[PDB]
Amino acid sequence: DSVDNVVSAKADLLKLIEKQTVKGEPRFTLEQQEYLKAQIVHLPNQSEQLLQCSDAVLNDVLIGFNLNAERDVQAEWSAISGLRRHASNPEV
Amino acid sequence: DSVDNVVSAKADLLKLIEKQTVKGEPRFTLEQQEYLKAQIVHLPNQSEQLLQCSDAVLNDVLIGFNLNAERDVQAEWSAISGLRRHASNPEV
DNA sequence: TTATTTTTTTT
DNA sequence: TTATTTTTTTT
Repeated sequence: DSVDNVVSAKADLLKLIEKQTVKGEPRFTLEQQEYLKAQIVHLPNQSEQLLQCSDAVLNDVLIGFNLNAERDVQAEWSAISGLRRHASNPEV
Repeated sequence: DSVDNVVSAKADLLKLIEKQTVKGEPRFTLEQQEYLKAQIVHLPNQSEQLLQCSDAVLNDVLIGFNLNAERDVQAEWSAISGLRRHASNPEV
């Protein structure tokens, strides 16, 4: 039901992949551990999903789909790209 | 056409009401000057009109029309009442 | 051929 | 009679 537990449980799973040991030796090699962690995905609500994406990624997406060109996207994304930097205020 | 000139012209009119002199004496008494300035009004766009209103005034309005009671108003007005304090960022 | 930067307000 | 504080996501 709760986001706080979805994220907590996901982190515990990654931790378990890190530190699970059998006969006293760590169960997975590093390439293996990166493999399993690759398979897990987490799906927040849309707004938080956006705010997770770094500016480089989203700019890359805008370029790749040439959506960098049209005005409404650029104005909107500029405003959002800004507020991040002062999201420390809960009101922001 | 331009807001910068509407506000500039209004301020010049108030200044003229202040300092217009006839035969070397100031044309209007203080109660007169407050009278004329009472008659002038200025009508910005809606958003700036809101941001001019002090929190006390808008809270008084919300109370007088009991709109203080309903949730959407309070959430929205709280958010706006906040951002003002950090409107120094143009992005905000 | 001609050859840019622009304002305002509301939904 | 019974007697509150609550989460999440999208439009």
